[PDB]
Amino acid sequence: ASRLLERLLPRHDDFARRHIGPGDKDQREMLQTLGLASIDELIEKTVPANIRLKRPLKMEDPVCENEILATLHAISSKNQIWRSYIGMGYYNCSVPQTILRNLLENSGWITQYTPYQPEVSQGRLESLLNYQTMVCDITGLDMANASLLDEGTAAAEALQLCYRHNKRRKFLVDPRCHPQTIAVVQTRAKYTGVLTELKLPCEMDFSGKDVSGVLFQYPDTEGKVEDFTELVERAHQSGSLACCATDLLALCILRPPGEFGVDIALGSSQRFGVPLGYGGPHAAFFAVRESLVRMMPGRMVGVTRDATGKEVYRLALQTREQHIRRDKATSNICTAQALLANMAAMFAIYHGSHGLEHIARRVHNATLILSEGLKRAGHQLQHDLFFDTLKIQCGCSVKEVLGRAAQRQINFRLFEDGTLGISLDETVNEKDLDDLLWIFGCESSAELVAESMRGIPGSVFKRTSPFLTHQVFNSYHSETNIVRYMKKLENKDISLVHSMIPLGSCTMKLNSSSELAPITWKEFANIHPFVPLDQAQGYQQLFRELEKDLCELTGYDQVCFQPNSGAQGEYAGLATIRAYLNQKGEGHRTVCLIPKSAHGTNPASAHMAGMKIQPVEVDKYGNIDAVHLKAMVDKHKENLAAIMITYPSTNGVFEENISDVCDLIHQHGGQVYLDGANMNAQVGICRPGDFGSDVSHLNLHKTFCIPHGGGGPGMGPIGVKKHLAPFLPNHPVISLKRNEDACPVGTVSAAPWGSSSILPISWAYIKMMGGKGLKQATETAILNANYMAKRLETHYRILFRGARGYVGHEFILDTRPFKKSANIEAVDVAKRLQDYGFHAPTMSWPVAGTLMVEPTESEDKAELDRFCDAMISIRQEIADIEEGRIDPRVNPLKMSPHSLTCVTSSHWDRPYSREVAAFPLPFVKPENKFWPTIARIDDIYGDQHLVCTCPPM
Amino acid sequence: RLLERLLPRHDDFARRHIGPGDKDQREMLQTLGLASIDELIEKTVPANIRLKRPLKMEDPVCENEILATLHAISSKNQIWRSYIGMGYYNCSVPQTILRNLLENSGWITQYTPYQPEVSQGRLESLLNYQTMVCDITGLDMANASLLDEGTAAAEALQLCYRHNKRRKFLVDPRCHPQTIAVVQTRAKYTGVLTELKLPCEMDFSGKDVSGVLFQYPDTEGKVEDFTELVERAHQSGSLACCATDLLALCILRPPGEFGVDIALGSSQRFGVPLGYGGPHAAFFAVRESLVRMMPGRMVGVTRDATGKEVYRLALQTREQHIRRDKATSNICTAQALLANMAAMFAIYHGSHGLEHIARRVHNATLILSEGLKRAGHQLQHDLFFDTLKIQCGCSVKEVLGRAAQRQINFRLFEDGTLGISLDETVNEKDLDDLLWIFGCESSAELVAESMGEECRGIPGSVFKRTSPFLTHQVFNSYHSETNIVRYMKKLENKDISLVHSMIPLGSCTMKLNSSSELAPITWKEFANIHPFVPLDQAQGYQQLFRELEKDLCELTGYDQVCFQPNSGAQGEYAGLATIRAYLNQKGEGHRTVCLIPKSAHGTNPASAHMAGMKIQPVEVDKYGNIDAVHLKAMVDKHKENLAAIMITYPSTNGVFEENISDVCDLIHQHGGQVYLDGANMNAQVGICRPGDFGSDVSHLNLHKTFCIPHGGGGPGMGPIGVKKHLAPFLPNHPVISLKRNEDACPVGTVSAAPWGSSSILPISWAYIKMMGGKGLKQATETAILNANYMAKRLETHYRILFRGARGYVGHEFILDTRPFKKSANIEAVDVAKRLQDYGFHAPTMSWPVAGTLMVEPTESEDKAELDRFCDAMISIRQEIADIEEGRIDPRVNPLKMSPHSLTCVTSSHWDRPYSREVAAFPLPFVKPENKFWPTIARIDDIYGDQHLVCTCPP
Ligand SMILES: Cc1ncc(COP(=O)(O)O)c(CNCC(=O)O)c1O
Ligand SMILES: Cc1ncc(COP(=O)(O)O)c(CNCC(=O)O)c1O
Repeated sequence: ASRLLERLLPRHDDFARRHIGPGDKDQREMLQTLGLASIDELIEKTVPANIRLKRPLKMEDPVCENEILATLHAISSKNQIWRSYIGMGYYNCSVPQTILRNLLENSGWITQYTPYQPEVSQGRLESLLNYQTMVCDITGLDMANASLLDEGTAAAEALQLCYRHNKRRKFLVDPRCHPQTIAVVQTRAKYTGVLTELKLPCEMDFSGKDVSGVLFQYPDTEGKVEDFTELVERAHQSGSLACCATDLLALCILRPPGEFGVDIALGSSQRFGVPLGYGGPHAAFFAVRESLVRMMPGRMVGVTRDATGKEVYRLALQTREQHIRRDKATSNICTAQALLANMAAMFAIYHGSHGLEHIARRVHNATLILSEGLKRAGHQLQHDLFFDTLKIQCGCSVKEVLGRAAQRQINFRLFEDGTLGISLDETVNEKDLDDLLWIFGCESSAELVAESMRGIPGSVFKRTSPFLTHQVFNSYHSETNIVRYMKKLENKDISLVHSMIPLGSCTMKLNSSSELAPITWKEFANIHPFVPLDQAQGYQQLFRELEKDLCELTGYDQVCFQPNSGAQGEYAGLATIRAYLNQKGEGHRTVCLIPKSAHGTNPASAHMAGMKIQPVEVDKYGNIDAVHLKAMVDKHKENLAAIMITYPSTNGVFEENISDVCDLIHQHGGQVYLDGANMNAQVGICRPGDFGSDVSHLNLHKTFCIPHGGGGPGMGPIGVKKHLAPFLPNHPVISLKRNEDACPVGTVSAAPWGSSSILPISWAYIKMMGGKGLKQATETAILNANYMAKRLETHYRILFRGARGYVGHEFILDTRPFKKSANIEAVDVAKRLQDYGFHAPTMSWPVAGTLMVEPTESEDKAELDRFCDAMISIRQEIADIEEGRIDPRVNPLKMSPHSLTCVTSSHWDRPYSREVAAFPLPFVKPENKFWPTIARIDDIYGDQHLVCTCPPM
Repeated sequence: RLLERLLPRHDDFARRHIGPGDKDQREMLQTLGLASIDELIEKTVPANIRLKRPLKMEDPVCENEILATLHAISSKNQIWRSYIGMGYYNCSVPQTILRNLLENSGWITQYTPYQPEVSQGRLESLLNYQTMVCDITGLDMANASLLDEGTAAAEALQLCYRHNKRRKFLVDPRCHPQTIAVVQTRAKYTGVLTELKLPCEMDFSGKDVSGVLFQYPDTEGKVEDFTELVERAHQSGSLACCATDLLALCILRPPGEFGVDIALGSSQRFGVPLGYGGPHAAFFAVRESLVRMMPGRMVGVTRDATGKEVYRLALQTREQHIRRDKATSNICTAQALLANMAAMFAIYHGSHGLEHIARRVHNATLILSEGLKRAGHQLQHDLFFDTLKIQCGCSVKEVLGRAAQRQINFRLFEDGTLGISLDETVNEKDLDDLLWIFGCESSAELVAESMGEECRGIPGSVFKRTSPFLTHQVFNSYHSETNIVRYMKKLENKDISLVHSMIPLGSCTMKLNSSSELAPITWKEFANIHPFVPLDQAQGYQQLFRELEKDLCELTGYDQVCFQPNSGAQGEYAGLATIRAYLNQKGEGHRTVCLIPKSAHGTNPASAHMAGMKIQPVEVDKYGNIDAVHLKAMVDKHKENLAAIMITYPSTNGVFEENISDVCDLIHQHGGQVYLDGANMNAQVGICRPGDFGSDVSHLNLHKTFCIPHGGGGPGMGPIGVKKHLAPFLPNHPVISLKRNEDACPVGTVSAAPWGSSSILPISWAYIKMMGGKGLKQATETAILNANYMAKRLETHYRILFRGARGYVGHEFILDTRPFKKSANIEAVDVAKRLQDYGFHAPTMSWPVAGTLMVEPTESEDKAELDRFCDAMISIRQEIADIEEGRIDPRVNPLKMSPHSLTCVTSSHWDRPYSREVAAFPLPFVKPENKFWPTIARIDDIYGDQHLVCTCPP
């Protein structure tokens, strides 16, 4: 039926053929291994017939890769790049081009995920330790984590930490915090049942000994630098904690929160060399007094020792986190902002304390200069002491000032009260100051104003304490040196530039160059999140197009982009459910059913959304236990708010009767939350919204190619049925309401569409793949997983399978029996894989002592076979131990991983060869050998001796 | 100003570019026993040549503003759809190759693969390039690139002369005009006559024709059978040379199949941007019988010390650095990085993907042709690949008016006809615009329906390609984006580069290639402009040229700069040719003698030979300086016939000559011109200027002194600055005029594009604009400090071979390793390979003095890095002392066994009388977590040349 032109002149390229690893020959061969005639037969045997799409996805014709950037350009060029001096927690900066090119645009940095396998991850672990050290030095607090999502969520994590600490149900918020910070804090509080009160310090009453904590900002949203010593002391005297939202650049010249008693310091690291990104991504910072560390949210790098006593790095105190403690975790956060934390660390390293002081002094002096010019022109400054931010009462019409501002394409903050906020930044030069003085009708140039001329250096607030005294911040100031340091860390880390990283529950698929290109385009990267919307019409088109596509892939009616991780999506989803229930008079329903199979974020998110969790058991086949489910529905039917189902579940299987589960919950007055993170098994085949789900978040960083970034960034947009739409998150600065019916749950992220600048990645993937491609991707994800399962099934037990014996896109290998037979544990297999040139699969989750394997469609048959051959070779190593052919204490498995130092040493007293140690199979060649950089990590020692900043060189 | 007090400059790029800060410099000065930088300079650079007043430059631009500054220029360019053709064709550069290779410092910072054991990645990739060229052209061996199409065609002409010494060369007038101009220029000054003849006009009967050059498809688009022409050539003892197109040859029977001896062209449309002329790797392939006369580098397969199959540069005695004026060419820096881009293109697509692209382009061209015919236009040629020649049925003006409205360029032929060359980028929408331009009142859809699926054009012709290509596994394995990224990273990681450690190559200036400098070269406003557009579409480039010229004139003391020469050697060639044209014009054409000190770089004599000059070597005195007695004697001898001298200053011996003005005066007084090789300007910039002390003309190496990346052996740019008396004779170009006055008397054309590789000039512009006058001076000062610091630290362990008047070197120096041959049976190569174990690429090995090392750190490396290198050399000296004093076996020791591969050091078998730790981690800074492994044992240089294999082995 094709036009003749299409026969003579076919498509230039099909991106699916670049994205999807196995071609026709690979797929036939894998199907032959499975004893199947076709892909359709596989799908038919895997995905329940009754949930499958009736018609193919309705998508636009696929866009050739050689046109995708021009296509996207026609959108991005509709944005306008003004000079934004809005402030409000986002400040333009001069992103060092060397960090941008050698880290952000380097696949050796961005394709790896969370550093669960430390011995092949020491580079990003070191960098994240650098980040923590930097945060602790500058804030003056004892320990910092390895990033939070944004400023607002960090402030909410502070509120919740206070609750966890002293269990008081009142939290005081200074109204001079940024508005979006207040909104996110108020939302978190609302659904956790804590009362917030907006009170100036002088209005705050702690005497009731009923205040969990207080949040204030320094400098505050108006720009003012204030002494909070007395406030903090009053808080402490009544058993309350003190939380300070702050600014790393300001703290380069301001005495920090640590020196005035603050228990928690937090903010955004964005202006340390990361783009505005029209809201993100940015790594937020969070630091606390050592006595609070046990309650820390998120990841934290710690120093430990390896097997030989060498000083090395690992994620510390991991039992705090969602994947261990589930609803009892310190937070729901999983994916964070690792890559951007590392960008900010490299910024601090490149500049040192001396360079950062120089930048900060310059910004402050530019602000002082403008300040004097405006006063001479008859305008009033509301605050005399400030860092980079003025609050101005215009001596003339505000309209006339903004008219001139518009003429020079400059944005200010417009306060409610008719005054203007101006926040200067690293990028502000003489020319900009002259424009600004002209805007305010100051006849005097910047040069002239400077002539007649204090601030922070002349004040009691002058910083007198050192920071970044560690060698790491004093060694890499030449561009040659920073490039070498970045490369050194990169080369310590196994990533998708080396080999398949088959992490179950992570979807480590291709992050394509064409998808990634636009995220550093200025029209995406260099827009302030809070500009007037007529400057971001390109973004608006992007959002509409991606929304429409995601709606079609999922069967939902509306998408909300605000949630900036999967866990945030779950939290937003549940909150929307509760707002829906409240609105319709059913607010008493707070019970959330959660299968024990569901991802750990699910119960943590339900706890964060103030729900009562009822676990639901899973049966022996790996499915939701139908008997228990029916019993828990019956038990809770009066109070039932929701179920959270992961589908297919974390056990790797499709439940045969998921519609029936959805019907049962609906019949008893509850809503269905479906965790969409496993949509890599669904896209183009079935849709959660078709089979009875009400709301689902998606992991754009899993299914839709946003890079794993060493542990972030992510995006967790939620798709909802239209009955939930009126209750979707909005934002106090930029309005997200679609209807007059709107009844927003609140605000879950600091920026209205979260990390907007990385959405182009998923838009590009979707537009290049089209309907046919996206389907093929899912088909091949399922094929690849089942092929691997088939190859391995006689060597390892496949723990769970679907009703006809097939898995989804991932499966579990039950390594548990080897404990009794050979004293071999999952960890031994995981470390030994490193010697075979592979990052382990997901280790000891969701079932202790097992491995969860997810190849993705992006890896080809040869690569799958290398991995299966490694596992089969390892099985034979286990059999050697089982059958007494090798020492059961000293063997490759127990001694893994084998470092370069180990294998090149003059001393060799192992009962196996150096070749068995390091080159166990012929595909592991000296010319492609990736070395674990350290011997086996000591997990216990690190937690018993907690060191979470850079140790002396 | 007080503003600068309150509001200092945001940043100073010099502090990022220059490795040593204040503490490092003071400490190095203390080591030298000197009080200040000025004292060092005063003691080093002769007072009489130094600047009178400081450089007059613009205020330095902060790094955080350089890209906005450059954007104000680049945005003045206009990006049309250019269907001009003429050897440049838009293509779809795979973004993955662009990001993971062109924008990857692990690919682009290294230079020529002189140290094979730490260079197997780019050597493999260049072997891929060669294999690709040989497969597609059907010839036996190909090089690892040339500069451009036109120079490749000229190399072919010269190869023919070298082969049979006949002094007549026949050129088909249907070659591209720029190809013809470069070929005619080469011929003019080599004393070969060229005759422009159609094949039927070509007379070989005299048996006086060296060779013939024709093109397939030709510049008008025609596909022609040249079998008979080639046979006639061969019958009379002549060679046949064919300029061609790698994409066309995906579906056309290739020149190899119709007897051609040499096939050449541009690899540009295999995944490289237009670049407003470059850079692009030219290809050049020959019959096996001609390989000995091959120009440029060529990768060969050999074995390592263990018998493993590995890669090295082969038959190196052909090249300038060995044979000087007797080399097969002057070429040094080529287009390595861009050859590797084109290889990765072919690998990513395979023969099947390339066939797909080629068939699509051809079918688009067939569609367009059928539409134009139906609209009443005449096609001049029925059989073509991608290029039509159209006699408009209506007014050309009316057509071009519509073309302008859709921002589409055609080629405008002299005879009033239009050339249209379609390319990979052409889609339905473009075809529809083109049909509308020609007033067809059809659509591409409609035209397709009228055509049917009758196979027409090349598939339906006797020219259909039937022979396979790219059958090697390398072209059939890496078609997923995941796989190509992994392959590119695998090769990258085999190669030591500036992302690892200092690469102190004498005569290379391995300085910082900064991210900010590099960013713009892949901006579309620089990368995606056809070199031959109307100039009103390239006004940003015009401002770039003006600004860079003005800066270069100020740095050099010259009056005008010409950007056409696309390597240092090409600059030398252009410079000498200009000198000869100047001499010709004033009636002094008899003067052809060029004096060349033996210290001068090997390119100098090769270039003089290429420019038809008689070379008189001049000796060097025991101190390393031009021998005064011999110089005066050679001047006296050649007085009547003296055309030029070529001086490297400071010379390749690493030293400033005390009386260079006197040398210049002597040559001038005897009627000659002074060519000064500016490649060593990193010891001069901001301190002295060649033009201020008697130089008439210099080339610069922008890829040494001015930060263009070394690219694994290219690209470079070799612009020449001249005094105004030489300016009228500067190169022009037949397509885009470079004449300033009616006074112009151009030497000819030396490069295929008027400003050569335009798209990489922004790098040097950016360096200069960020550094300013003060920064550039500091760079030079610190280059000199760093070299002298190293020399001082090493001088009690190694002999420093040459020093200046007061004992100081310039930016580089020579370590005399020769005595260790007698004392320890240790050779320069042993020291070079042993450095690999210490984590360093060797310095320049056995040049310019056999058995020595030449060391150049540059200003970009800091004291800690210099100290690591000196400590390695001191440790190695002690290893030599252990051999000298019989403390270790003289045959089996780390030095003789170097380099130590991963396989070697991890083997179960170890029977060396030294430890694995001494082998691989000889000093504490060489740590397991930073260890760079030589991927192979020591290369066997003899074996490779005795078993010549120059394509991928099975
Ligand atoms: C099934 C599932 N659900 C929820 C999440 C939460 O997404 P965030 O990571 O964006 O908050 C993940 C993340 N998968 C990554 C991992 O488990 O390590 C997941 O696999
Ligand atoms: C002093 C000198 N002169 C001329 C050239 C020739 O420049 P091209 O390579 O651009 O042709 C070089 C190249 N230096 C590199 C080397 O010696 O191998 C050089 O060092």
